Amino acid sequence: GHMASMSRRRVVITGMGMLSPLGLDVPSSWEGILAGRSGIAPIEHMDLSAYSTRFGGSVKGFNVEEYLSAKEARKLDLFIQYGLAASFQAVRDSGLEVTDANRERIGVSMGSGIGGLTNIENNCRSLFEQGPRRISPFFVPGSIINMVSGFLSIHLGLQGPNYALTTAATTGTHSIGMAARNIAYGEADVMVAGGSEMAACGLGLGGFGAARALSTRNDEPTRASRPWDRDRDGFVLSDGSGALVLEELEHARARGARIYAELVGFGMSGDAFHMTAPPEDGAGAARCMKNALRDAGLDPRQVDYINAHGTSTPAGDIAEIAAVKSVFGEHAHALSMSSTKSMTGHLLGAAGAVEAIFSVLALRDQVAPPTINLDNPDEGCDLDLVAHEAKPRKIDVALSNSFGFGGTNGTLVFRRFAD
Amino acid sequence: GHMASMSRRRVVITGMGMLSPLGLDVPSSWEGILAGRSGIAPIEHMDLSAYSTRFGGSVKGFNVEEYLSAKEARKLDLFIQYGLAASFQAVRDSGLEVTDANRERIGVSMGSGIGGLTNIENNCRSLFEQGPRRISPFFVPGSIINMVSGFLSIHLGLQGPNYALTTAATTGTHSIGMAARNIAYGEADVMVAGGSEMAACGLGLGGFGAARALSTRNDEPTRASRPWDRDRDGFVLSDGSGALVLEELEHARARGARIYAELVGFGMSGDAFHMTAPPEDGAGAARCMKNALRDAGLDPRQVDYINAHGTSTPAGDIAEIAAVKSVFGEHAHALSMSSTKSMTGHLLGAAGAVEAIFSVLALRDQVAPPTINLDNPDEGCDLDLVAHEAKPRKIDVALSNSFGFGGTNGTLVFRRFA
Amino acid sequence: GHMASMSRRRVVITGMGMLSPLGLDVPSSWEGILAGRSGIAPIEHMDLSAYSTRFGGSVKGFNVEEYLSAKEARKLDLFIQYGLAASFQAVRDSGLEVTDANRERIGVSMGSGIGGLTNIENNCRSLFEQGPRRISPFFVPGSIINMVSGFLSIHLGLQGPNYALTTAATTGTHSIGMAARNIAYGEADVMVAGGSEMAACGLGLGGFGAARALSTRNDEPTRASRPWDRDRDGFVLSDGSGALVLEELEHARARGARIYAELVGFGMSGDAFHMTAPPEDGAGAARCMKNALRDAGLDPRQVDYINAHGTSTPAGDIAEIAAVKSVFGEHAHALSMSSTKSMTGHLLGAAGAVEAIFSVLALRDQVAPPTINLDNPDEGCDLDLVAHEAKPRKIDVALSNSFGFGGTNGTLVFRRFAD
Amino acid sequence: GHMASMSRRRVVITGMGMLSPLGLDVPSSWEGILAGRSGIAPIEHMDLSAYSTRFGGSVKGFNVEEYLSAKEARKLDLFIQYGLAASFQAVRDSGLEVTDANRERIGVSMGSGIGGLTNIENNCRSLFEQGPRRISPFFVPGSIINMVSGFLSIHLGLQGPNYALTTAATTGTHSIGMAARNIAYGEADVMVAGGSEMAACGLGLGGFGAARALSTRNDEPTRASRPWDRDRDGFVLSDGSGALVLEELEHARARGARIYAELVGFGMSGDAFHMTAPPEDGAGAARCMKNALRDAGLDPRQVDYINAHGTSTPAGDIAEIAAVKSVFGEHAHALSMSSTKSMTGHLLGAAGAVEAIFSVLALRDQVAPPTINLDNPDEGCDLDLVAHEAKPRKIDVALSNSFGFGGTNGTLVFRRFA
Repeated sequence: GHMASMSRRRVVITGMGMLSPLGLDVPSSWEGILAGRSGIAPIEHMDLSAYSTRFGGSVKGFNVEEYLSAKEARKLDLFIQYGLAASFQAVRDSGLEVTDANRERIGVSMGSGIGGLTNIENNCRSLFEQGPRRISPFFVPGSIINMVSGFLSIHLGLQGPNYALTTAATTGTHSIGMAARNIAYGEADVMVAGGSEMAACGLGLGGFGAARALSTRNDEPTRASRPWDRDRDGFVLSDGSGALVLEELEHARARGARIYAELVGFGMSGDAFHMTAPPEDGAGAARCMKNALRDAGLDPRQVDYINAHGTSTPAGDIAEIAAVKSVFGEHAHALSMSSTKSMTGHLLGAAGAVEAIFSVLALRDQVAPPTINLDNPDEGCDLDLVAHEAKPRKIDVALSNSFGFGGTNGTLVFRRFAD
Repeated sequence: GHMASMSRRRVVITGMGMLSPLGLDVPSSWEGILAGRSGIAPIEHMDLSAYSTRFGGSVKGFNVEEYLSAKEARKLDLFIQYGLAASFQAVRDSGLEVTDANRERIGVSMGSGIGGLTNIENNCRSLFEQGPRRISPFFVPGSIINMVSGFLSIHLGLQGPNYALTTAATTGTHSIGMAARNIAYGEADVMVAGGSEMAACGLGLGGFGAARALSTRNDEPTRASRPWDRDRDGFVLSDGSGALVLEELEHARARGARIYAELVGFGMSGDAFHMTAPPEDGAGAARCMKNALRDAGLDPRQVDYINAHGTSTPAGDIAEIAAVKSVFGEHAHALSMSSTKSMTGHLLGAAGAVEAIFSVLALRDQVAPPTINLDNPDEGCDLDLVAHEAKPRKIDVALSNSFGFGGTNGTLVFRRFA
Repeated sequence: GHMASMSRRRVVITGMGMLSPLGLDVPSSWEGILAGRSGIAPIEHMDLSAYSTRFGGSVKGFNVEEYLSAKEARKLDLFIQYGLAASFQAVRDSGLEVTDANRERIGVSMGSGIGGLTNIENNCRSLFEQGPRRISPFFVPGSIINMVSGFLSIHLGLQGPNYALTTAATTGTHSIGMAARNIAYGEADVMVAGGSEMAACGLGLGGFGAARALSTRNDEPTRASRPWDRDRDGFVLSDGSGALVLEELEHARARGARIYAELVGFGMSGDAFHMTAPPEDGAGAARCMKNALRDAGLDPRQVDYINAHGTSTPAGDIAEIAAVKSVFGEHAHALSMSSTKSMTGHLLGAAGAVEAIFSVLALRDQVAPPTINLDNPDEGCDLDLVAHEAKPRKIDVALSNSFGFGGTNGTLVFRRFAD
Repeated sequence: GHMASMSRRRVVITGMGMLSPLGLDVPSSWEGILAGRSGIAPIEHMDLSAYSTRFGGSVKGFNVEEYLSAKEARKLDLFIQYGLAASFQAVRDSGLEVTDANRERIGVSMGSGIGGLTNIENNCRSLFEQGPRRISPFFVPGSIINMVSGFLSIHLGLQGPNYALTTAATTGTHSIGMAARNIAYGEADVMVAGGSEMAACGLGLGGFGAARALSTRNDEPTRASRPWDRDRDGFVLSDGSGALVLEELEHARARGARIYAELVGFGMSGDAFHMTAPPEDGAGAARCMKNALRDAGLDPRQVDYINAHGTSTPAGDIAEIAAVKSVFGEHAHALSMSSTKSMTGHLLGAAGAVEAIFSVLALRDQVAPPTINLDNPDEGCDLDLVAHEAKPRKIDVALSNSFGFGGTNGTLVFRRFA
């Protein structure tokens, strides 16, 4: 397809790392996904008695000192600490040895939807109570979104392309796709790519609550996230990070890397419709998926698994069903599609990264993760949405969808790598 | 070069738009740049007695009603209003007509370094004084960084690739280079690319002041920004936006577009050194410029003009001189390099977009804009830095450099088009 | 020793701040100390063409607006501006959050040797030329010595014990030692203590010049301050400030404070000998150091480093050698003693504060700062005086000595804190 | 109380010395205090037509040759001569014999608020009219505040702790309390402690005048100082000194010393409010008195006499009434409180030492000295302020308050010795 036509340089995944509401690493998170475990709970880290939503997907038991000194960590917003944890895990998982001979060829693209909201909140309190002199000196470099890419490159000595995306739900999906573009173009041999988020502060839960975006099912938080279910009432805000080591194929082979999967395509579109609520036909999402398949040189009939956007929103969920039916026709009923957000909630800038990882693991393990809480599928939601329980099945090709605020769409295509 | 080797699809600039401390459009800004005028003044829009820095580069007399309904505008942070203004100007300037036939082929990549800080500060006040149910419903959609790309795409019906960079000083440079990559790769025929910033709130001036990053020359704000001058004492915080319509060459030719210049190379690197100060030898900046020249298929001797990063910081300015000397050797004495931030201050996420525009206009007008305030060049700062006054000269190739917090580097290469 | 016998409440250092001739903060000053850099230069801030000494240790590039508004600062003598800058730095460095629950427990003891000499000079000029009605209304509250403690308590809301010492060279050493007494006694949990000076006006340089107290080595000001060198010819007048946050140990531990060191003893004596020239045997200084060691429960053999008084005076320097030989016997040859005044000059009321800080940093970094310019040690000056270059070495215990006009002696004892 | 809990070592007063506007020693001053005599008069010792205040509390007929050679004296500012006179009087009164056996155990803590202002003004004149080489060689050593402690230690051979406080009105109170701390802690057995002031020069009367801090009642100087009177218009500047020999009790007992009273508590606080005016509720003063009572192990109902700060200022006087009412509740109407500054004026750095002496003599003689000039008590000034005339009464416990510029507070607690 277009990717292979534009460069002979193929892109594979050789390392993964994650923090999620289900685990402090990939295997612990994935065990929870396959078991249909919810990571959603009442928030403990702050008092939400005055808030309309008092629950979400928190990282439980994170220890930044597994990754950084206490002193290094005090300077850094949680979204940075999370993105470094995922990145360091991914690089360790890859087995790559960074040297003087390769450091220029290794870059970073780690993004965030909202970035350092907690630090911004803490410094505004200092500003209003005591004045600008009590703002932290580390406020800017500890809070701006590109500092995951910055600090990761400083800690590991990575001198390749260095940047950060910020596209809401699509952040992690653009980051990975544009990192694959760098490698195939020849600007890098390796990229650490993905995203991180920690928006569970007063401003984040309050801001999404004021926009009426969030589920308010406080009495049963594990049932709140119910993509395609007729009783859904908005998304669950979740925290964490995902990172993937992307690598040119011959570079991976020459060092005896373990290859999880190949990244064979990347599609994008804009809805040009509305800030939050996509068109009911999912026309934009449909263009994005077709662009991704043409990029990969795949026919729709070759797709086995879709890791949906599936945020548990009235407008969003049904648009995605329509887009899949448009792109896949009869094959819509043969593929499996699931929303892992049923278990993790919506990790916003990290969603696309953690979901790329789940898509790769679906290929490794030949199993479609479930959509939990899909008790009463809404009108039209009659596909195999892997309701309730994991489904073992053949998976050669897995898509990951992200349809983010502003109508910004991205789709990744992963495929088994034979070796 | 590498870009030509990877795709036959050339990328040209067909439209430009801007808000800057020097003007409310490109021509008014550029007239200011060539006259050596300062856009820096004491900040009027808030009170700053408790701050060590009370001046910056403001956008003066912005009228959002030239671009949006007063309705639409009320919901949006100034960085979004600024981004939209530059974007709309660039699309108007391009002469491009969006139709059902091409809308899937036109995308947007508008970034910001810090985004909707004013809105975040105002909503934090509501939260602390009155609780979370008094936060504005418009807070998230009117504040998050990708809403410039989102709102532009909705208003103009653009259905191509849609995303947003956030790379501090490098934002506008990455936004433009990665948009050019999209077009050359084939996933768009047109992109609107650039950045915007309005970080002059208490958190912004306060935050950069707490880091001791800003000039504190309150008595003489127009002399504060003095890149490579021995008495520089940090950067000047500025507001604005820049946007460029990038276009595949056959698509531009087919509609009889006016072509300002060609985008021939884009280079990136990471210092992997320090969170804010570059290495003294500018090794990262040097790698980044070499990568961009190699992308463009240019020998260093083919470069005429460099629009510097040149933020007026002690460590940053001298590293860029070291990097240019490293890359260019004896040719470092033949090219002209200037920092327009001497006049504009540092527009952070918009710096790379307004300076790309300044680079393209240097090619159009065959003139190197000045580095004003360069009274006493520091030790080793002995290049043609176009001190004080614009220099008419031959300019076939113009570079634009951005060396951002975290050591993130980007360079663009523009060339005269035929 | 006596301190531990009189109270179970231990005193630790959790924050430090400084203005000196070597830097506008602690790390910049300390980098200069360890490099053997001189901060002494011809004075620029006034015309000294008619003066016998034209050089000193000035604060270079101070920006009061990093700490106060222009309008607030205009009312305050430079010695006050300097003391507030050091105090605000120390409190920020401590990370302590001042609240309604603790403000009564936080006090201030910031002193000065001479206080508001510049403001007094400017107001005398107004008085003699225009009469008493042109004296500034802020002249008293902007000039009297206790107004560093006053303004610091008003700005930060500190309601604990509030006072000011004035003991010439010993000012900063008494301020810190008596602040530690307050905390151990139970009168405070926290004290901001130290001192500040800006005596470089016509009256200060002229007054010390008339007393023949100052070096007149105008042709080579960086060589003027040469403690224990046979060619010394009096002290160098220097400006600046030092402040330390002293804190009860369990109070520091309970808030997760970073602890630099423990303040384990404080000694005092009077020479009862002479206004300026101590006895040749240093009998007073020797009693003061022994008092400090007995206060700390230390034997002389446990002392590793002494930050000397060492002002570069004929009588003073040799008295301190004698006192160290008397107190330490054979161990006098194993410890290291240095005068940082070789680099900073004599900061008078701030000396004891900046030198306490250097003693604490010698413990943090395990390095003895040099005595620069010690080219030809005088008769008897045969100890390890760390001549020329910093000396990395084991330092568990550091003393700071101040032997001030009137024969007023103080010694602080700092020791590593294990955590 | 806290002091007894922290050390078994009790502190007693065995000697007292004074210069005041009422006399050249303690019993002449005290005779004046008990007769309600004013020490305030037009200043003779300079000319004051250009000043809004031309009167104060001077020391009358001081003969330094009773204490020093005319040689020794010529080198010393009057504040030093005054501090030494009070110190020598206190040591004589104490009966203490300094020997080789005890000299290391006897220290000094004599403070001043402003120090050698007369000398600084005279040397400033030399500097301005004739240049820096006409400044006196005696200027620094005869002017800096710690030279009272320095010269006393040299003259009497005292080798104990040696220091000097400078806390405006609180100077003498801090000097005495912190000297008591030294003794109870064990770092001395004897301290000479107090303060001295001679600020009646052009800079002092001029400086306090420019701040509008002084009474301007030039027609009736003896009526100027009127604490808590509705027609008060600022303080009266006075000169002098006070010193007390503080002594550990077993040390006093062992030499058969005469013990005047015991020092049983010392309290401190900061207002953290304003540079010169206290909060109207006297919250800082209240905290300071409570701390002192808690240090002494006394219930408020055990207090019989308060020697007030009571400087005759609008904000200060009423804050102290509010603080006493807060601390003492219904007992505020049973105790007697007076301001001896009604007679002495404000001795600034010496106020705390002379008033400590007055508190001790109130215990000795069982009499509350008067607040003279208290003709028309202000709104809410309805306590027993001992208006007009001394009041014989039972006094077991006497407080002395000092509430100084910068909001620095100190209270001493004295008790009859049993």
